[PDB]
Amino acid sequence: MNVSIEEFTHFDFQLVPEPSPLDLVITESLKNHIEVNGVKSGALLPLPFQTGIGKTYTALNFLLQQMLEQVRSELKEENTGKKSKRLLYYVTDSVDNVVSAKADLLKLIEKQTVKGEPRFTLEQQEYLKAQIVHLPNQSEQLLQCSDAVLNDVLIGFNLNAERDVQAEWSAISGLRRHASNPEVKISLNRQAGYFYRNLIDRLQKKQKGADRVLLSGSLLASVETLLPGEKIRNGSAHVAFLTTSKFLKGFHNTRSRYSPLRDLSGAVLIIDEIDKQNQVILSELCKQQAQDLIWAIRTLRANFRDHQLESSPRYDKIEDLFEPLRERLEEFGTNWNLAFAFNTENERPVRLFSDRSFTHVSSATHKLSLKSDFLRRKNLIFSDLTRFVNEADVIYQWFLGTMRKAVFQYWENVRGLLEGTFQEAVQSLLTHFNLQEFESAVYESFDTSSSKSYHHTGLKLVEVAHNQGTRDTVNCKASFLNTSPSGVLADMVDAGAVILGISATARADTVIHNFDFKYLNERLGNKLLSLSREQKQRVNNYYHSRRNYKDNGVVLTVKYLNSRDAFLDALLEEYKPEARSSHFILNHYLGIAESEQAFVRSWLSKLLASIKAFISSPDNRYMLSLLNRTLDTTRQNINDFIQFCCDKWAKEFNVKTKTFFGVNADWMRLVGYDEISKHLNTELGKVVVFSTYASMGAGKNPDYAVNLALEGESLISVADVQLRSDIDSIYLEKPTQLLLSDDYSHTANQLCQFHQILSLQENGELSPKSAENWCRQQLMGMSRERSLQQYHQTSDYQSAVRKYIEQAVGRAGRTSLKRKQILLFVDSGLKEILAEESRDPSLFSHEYVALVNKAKSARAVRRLFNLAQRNNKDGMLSIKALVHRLHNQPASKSDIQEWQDIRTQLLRYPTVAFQPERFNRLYLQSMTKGYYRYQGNLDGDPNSFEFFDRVPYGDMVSEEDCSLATLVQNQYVRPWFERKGFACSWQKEANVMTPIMFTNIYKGALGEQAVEAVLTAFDFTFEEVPNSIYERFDNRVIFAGIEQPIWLDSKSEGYSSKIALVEEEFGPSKFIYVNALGDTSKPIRYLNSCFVETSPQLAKVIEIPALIDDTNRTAVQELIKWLHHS
Amino acid sequence: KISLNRQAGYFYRNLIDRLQKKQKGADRVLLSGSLLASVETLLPGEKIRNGSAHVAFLTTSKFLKGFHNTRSRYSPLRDLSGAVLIIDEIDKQNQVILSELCKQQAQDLIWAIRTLRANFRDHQLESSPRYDKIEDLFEPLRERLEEFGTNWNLAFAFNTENERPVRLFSDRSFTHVSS
Amino acid sequence: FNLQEFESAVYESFDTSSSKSYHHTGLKLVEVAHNQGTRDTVNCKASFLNTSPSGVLADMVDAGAVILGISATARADT
DNA sequence: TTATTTTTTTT
DNA sequence: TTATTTTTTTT
Repeated sequence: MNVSIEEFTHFDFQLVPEPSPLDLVITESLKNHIEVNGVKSGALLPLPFQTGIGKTYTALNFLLQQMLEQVRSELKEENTGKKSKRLLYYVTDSVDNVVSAKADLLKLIEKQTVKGEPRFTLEQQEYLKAQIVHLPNQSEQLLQCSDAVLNDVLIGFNLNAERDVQAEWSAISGLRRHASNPEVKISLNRQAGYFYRNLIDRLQKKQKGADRVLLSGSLLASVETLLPGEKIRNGSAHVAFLTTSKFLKGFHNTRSRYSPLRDLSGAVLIIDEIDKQNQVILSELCKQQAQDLIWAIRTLRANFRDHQLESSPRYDKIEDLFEPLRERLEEFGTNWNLAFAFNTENERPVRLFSDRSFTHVSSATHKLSLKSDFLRRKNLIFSDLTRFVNEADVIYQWFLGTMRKAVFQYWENVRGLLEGTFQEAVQSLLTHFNLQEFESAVYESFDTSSSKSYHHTGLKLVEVAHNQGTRDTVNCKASFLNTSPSGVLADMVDAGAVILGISATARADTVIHNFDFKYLNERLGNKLLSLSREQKQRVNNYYHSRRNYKDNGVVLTVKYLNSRDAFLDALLEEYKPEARSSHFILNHYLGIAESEQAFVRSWLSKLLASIKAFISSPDNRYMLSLLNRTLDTTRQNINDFIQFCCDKWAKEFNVKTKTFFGVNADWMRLVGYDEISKHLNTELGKVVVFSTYASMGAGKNPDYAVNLALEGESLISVADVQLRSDIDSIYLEKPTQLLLSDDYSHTANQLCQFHQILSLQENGELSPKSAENWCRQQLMGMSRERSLQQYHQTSDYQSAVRKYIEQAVGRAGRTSLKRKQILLFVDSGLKEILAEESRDPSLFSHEYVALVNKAKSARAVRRLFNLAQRNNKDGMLSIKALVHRLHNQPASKSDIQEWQDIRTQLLRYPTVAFQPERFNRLYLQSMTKGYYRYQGNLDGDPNSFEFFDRVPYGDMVSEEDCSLATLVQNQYVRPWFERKGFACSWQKEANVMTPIMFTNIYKGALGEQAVEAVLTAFDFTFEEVPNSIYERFDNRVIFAGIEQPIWLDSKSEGYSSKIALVEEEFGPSKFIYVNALGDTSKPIRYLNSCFVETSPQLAKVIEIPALIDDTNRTAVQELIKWLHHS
Repeated sequence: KISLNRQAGYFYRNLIDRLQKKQKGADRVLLSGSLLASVETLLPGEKIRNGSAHVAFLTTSKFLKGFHNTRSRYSPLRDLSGAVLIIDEIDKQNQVILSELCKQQAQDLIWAIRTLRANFRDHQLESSPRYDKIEDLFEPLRERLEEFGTNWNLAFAFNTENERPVRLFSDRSFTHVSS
Repeated sequence: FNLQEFESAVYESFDTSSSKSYHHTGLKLVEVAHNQGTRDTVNCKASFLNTSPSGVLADMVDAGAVILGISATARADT
């Protein structure tokens, strides 16, 4: 039925079910959020609920409350008209869970009862179910649509008429009937996808124009079944279930591909298994295709010489946007001789990598130069460029940006006469400029100091390789990340989304396998919500109520298994008593090369020892083995030997054993997930399952139906709440390949690798030195095992390993019926890693706590030291670039202002209690408040600096080493500072300014402020040094209306060269060199240009040793006179 | 069958692409014995190219499009010297050849000339003895493009001033017609 | 020359008084129409026949082929 | 030295 | 006025 909202007119929105503790926790925290800025404000709420406490039930119940609240609102806001819908999403990585969760929500709508009566009437239940929509990938979306619906759509849009549609749809309409063959399914899926693209292309093509069919009734219902997004666009539906990858790619409606990230204002957005989404988003970012810069710039240069836009009022204003760009291209092409193609002079690849600050690296060891050989009309790359690449860039991006500005400019112009103008704008502009090749990149451009952080500046990777089929021309295929998955998540919050991250490990302290919650905490501030200690305690109590292991007498046994070589040798030679030796058997019968045999032994002995202990246990029947690797037919020899050992212990212990080799995910989906449960329901023998961590993260509730006739002796209810039971013994092989890697292409894999390296550097997990070596060796083709070397030395590796162990034993813990005794066999390598666990254990699973407590029964400092070097390195290379750009005569306004801003910040806030957002890495965090020690060469290598403890003797940055407290005692400077608000004394805070800032900027600026302070009261008037000589000197000065130019530098032939440079463009001038603080008794010196002493009438230059001892009023007076002698 | 046919065609293209790619370069597998027989069953043109077979049965449309061997798409029209060539139902082939000729795709001349004009201003070939003589072939063309672009103001795009199509037709002599 | 767009046309160029006849001079047809999604720019999409099927057949003979045209109406006067 | 199995969507 | 059903191969 087309049920109207009026069915809820008598519904009592106050009649909520009794809330479980988790619902209270969620409601409380969102209430707190609303208080702290929260109305019309985003949030992010990581929820580390353990699996089996009722995570999904809680989240779906929450989502249901949001639906009821929306309906309640719409019954009353009709006084305000129909507002924009408040969309609700549920996203997760895996399709199997999106569909499962949707079905659970519908089931909940069916059977939710309050005071023992069903909460919703049938028209109500149809109403709510109408609001929910589900958005699969295109191909499956097509295959869901019945033939009648799709034929109705084809008729309604008259697309029934044209041949290609009919042939294609006929073929697809056929294959459905024999899709029972999976092979048919594969072909059908691919073909259906292409059809869905073409079809929806034609629908929305007609819909944009006047050819649009007015949708209503049966045709509307047919389309809304074909295009579920149409229900959202027209407001029929407002709850959407979709995977993360669909969510990132957006989904079609009848007009255009609506993309949810662009429109999050007020959206509520439940993300299940939130930490897994870091990888999924990353896998989306790394798919970005490279653009050949050589081709791009030469094309732009060529086409922007003559090509003109028409002058008509249709787009009068646009062409002026391009004059700067056009001029830049001519300058650029003349500089680099873009007429000539490019070549190297060839077996090694040439690659460049850079984040966009301080971590620049190149493959070739020496400097890469690029010189035009006019005798060969070709630009050659030598080894003795990076500047050329950086400029071929920025011009390219500027082109895309100017394209954006011009397109919505054209939108303004035609609005003077709705998205339908977008495509005609882009094509009109590219056609006039004849730049039609770029149309793909132009479209993708729309979709793809200050707080500095990697997570929103990303990285840049450039590869130079010969074009296909040539030996004389190379391209520059630049690849980019503008952001990192944590940057995307923070942007989603800043656009106002409310995100709930339900995941048992949502706050794992890793930055590879989770978002960077240090960054998110910093950027979001108090929008990153968190569970108060009260709430965590309450959730812990509830968890104990649901899974009270202790009071019902469940015993958790943990043993750590070493390699036991003699044990393996005995069993192996029993498997082959006729053979020579055990290692012979590994080589001969098992196929293990002796290069691998030591490793395979250390592995297999632990596995077999765990198995034997399982078989000996009386009560246990269900052991799950989690290996890194799949024991399948490609390791069938090992399977046979393991089967032999199982048989031996089966006979010896007089218990039957069933072995499931090869339990990988496709086996689970296609063949045999259930009969492990069946075998538990029907037989007395024990079951051993061999599987992997990967094949269980994506996998069902690994449980079985209790057959009390077989197992009722060993099972207990552990809950105080169909009888089901779960895994009773687990073997946990140490997780191995923990670095992420992308299979999409070699380019995307490289982006994944560099993202991981830079993210580890971002946290201070790696010092900048280690991060550069790792980045470099990635350019030079690091082997995957040496990348794993580099990663294993971090502590982030420890946290990622503990994440997998915590998730593994959580997944096995769902049911509330347990054995008396649970056996946990852990690889001995995990003993130390688990021993290091130190987080608050209040939300852990009971199994994990057992693992930790058994292991223990036998780094912020490091992090802080590395971040000190990173902040110092970033300050030092950024100041070098900035100062060089000031000498890049003339200085831009922005550089000038940023220089004064840095100086003002350092003067006002030499220390701060919290690292400020806007100047986050002028400062470094000290282990000692107010001052710290460092050692390093400020002209030297930034990677070599060492700090607080590791340099007990070295330089010190402190209030005392800048003589500030001496300085402010002067009766002239102190009013000046206190008017300016500069800190006359350093607050003893943790965050202190970095050494490069201290030596280069702060002392210099402090001296300049002091000299201006004293001299101003003697009528010296100071003005900003003109932009044609900026910071070549400190201040241009006017005393008492004396007309000749005056110049200050504050603390000989080169300095004479600056002097001559000044007097070339302001004529004869007076130069004053003064140290603000020092010994005022020393003599004033009157100097020539070459700093040689001469008469005051000849002295263009004066050197003053000290103004402050006490004011050196004397030196002021002879300075006044020395000007008088002009 | 319909889906299988289309899919098999695309696979055959990609596959033979990779075979003859390797065969052109030093990566070429030396064909002999069972591998040769297997390829010659996959690529029947290989029997002709290496002289195993010399009688070919094929439709006119295949004959016009040529057929692959292990190295390149041999096209029979280019190599007819001494070929004997039985055509059955010869008069029907007029239509079939015509249907092949009419498939020729149009080239946008405005885009083509503006692209040529733009790129042939500065762009130079390298002077090395690898291809010493070539660049002199282009000086007349380059000069013509500059003359042409100046004559017709190719900087400016083109427009009419719109409901009727504008079409021109000409054989290349005396039967010129315009819409 | 940075003319990489033309690579398709360059490849197809290899494959595709005096005695005057249509059959080997062919025809030329040019259509001028607005580019997709614009109202201010037109293209000139030229189409060509260099020859006619009788011209192709005569070229095949001139390259030395020996052709047997078995057909019950091989010399229909059309 | 370290030692694998994995998802999703679109062209 | 004239008044339909058709093949083949490749991208």
